[PDB]
Amino acid sequence: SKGEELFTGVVPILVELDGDVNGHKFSVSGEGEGDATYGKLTLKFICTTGKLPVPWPTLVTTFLQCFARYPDHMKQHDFFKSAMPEGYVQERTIFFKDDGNYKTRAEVKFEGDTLVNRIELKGIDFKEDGNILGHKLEYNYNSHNVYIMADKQKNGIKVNGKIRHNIEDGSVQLADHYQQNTPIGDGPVLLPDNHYLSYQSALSKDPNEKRDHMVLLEFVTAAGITLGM
Repeated sequence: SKGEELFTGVVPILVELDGDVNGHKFSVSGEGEGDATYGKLTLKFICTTGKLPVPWPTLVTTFLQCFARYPDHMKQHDFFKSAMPEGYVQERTIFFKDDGNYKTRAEVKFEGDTLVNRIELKGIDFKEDGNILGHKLEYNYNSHNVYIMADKQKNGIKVNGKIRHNIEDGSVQLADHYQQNTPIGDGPVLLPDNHYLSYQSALSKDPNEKRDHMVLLEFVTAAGITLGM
């Protein structure tokens, strides 16, 4: 398909985000590449406006599900590639249990041979010494599944995952991500049966890097539709 041959290989990625959380402003610029063939994703992010006012792991989901490896029997349930290269708009809220929420709009689309994710994010009503503004999260990440269902009421999909953020006292901060993907092009797109993406994420630091930054690797495989009985 038009959108499908775009992901036979490695694909350069660019990410740009401008943020407000409780009236502290910041920007993040991201570089890396994706390989939908493996289900791999590799990025380096940098806070260009100084120190990040929130823990890095709280932005991982905000920051490319087109790079998910869909199995053979499920290729016709891949909304994400089907909508390339004109792309999709992602509207989403992340609710942190017993704390504030992130509201963010983003546009994913090809800008040349590069996939570009332009993000806008606002946050309000965060506890000034909660797990987030307190910077109390471990710098790591856990397996999570992301549930996908058709929203043909609007030619799009709805997507929800519950994220587990480990805190330094052995407590867990929960984050509920609800998102809506709606195509930009008017071309026909794939509306999938119910399924999920199996996420694994690993965060690290570049030793040769002076700026507040995060190295993020993700592994994303579509699952949830069996063959036969």
